[PDB]
Amino acid sequence: DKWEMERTDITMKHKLEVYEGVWKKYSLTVAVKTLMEVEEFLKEAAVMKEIKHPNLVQLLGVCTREPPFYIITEFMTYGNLLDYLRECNRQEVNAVVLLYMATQISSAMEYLEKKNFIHRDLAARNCLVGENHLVKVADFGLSRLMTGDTYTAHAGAKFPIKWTAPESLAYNKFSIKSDVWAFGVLLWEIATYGMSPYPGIDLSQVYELLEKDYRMERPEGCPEKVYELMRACWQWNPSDRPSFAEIHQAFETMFQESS
Repeated sequence: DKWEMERTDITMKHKLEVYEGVWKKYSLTVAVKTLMEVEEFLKEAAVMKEIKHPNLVQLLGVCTREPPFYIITEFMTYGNLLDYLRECNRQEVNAVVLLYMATQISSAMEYLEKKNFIHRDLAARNCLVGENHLVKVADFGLSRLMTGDTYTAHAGAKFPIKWTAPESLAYNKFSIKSDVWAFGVLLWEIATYGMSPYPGIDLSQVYELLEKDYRMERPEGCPEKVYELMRACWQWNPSDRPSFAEIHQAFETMFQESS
């Protein structure tokens, strides 16, 4: 395999099983993860070989000959978007930046939508931040749509409820429209600067509240056009949610208008 590489070619710098390392022959700073369900992680890593986008965490190499196994990706200097938003200078990370980050995420998601991929865990915590408000979506659990629009997770799989769409909670069914729902919650996260969704709401009551058309309030300072998009993402019927092509077009327009 072109992706297979020499384990001695990576030097470990700092623990962040996931380390900050150096691809010595390229003098490049990388992120290396060291590996029962180990073979599942390598299958998930094999998916990453097929995708290439400026807003998706780049797979660079893999070590699958001897234990422990290495998975090598590009290194994202500022960590995850959740911790970033909470710890930032909001005077620097303003409305325009909030708009730029959503354009970057919807761009990544329009690509996956077109290439028939499913994310299944879209949250600010699974978005990585580079320098100058660069956002790349974490792509370490993608499911390819082999047949049909809908993926069915195995019975008895637990999900992050506050981000999971109603049909996914009720029937374990996942689609790009279920990623459109999770994207809406991520917009709320960006708009609130990493605040927890459905604040104070008992997890075991979220599904029944969504059934009766309960939706999160519009954050303070959140543009009406962006809340409308959040609300359009949270339609009960997956068919009624916009495409990621529709979402990215609206955000690219709003970020261009903002300039």
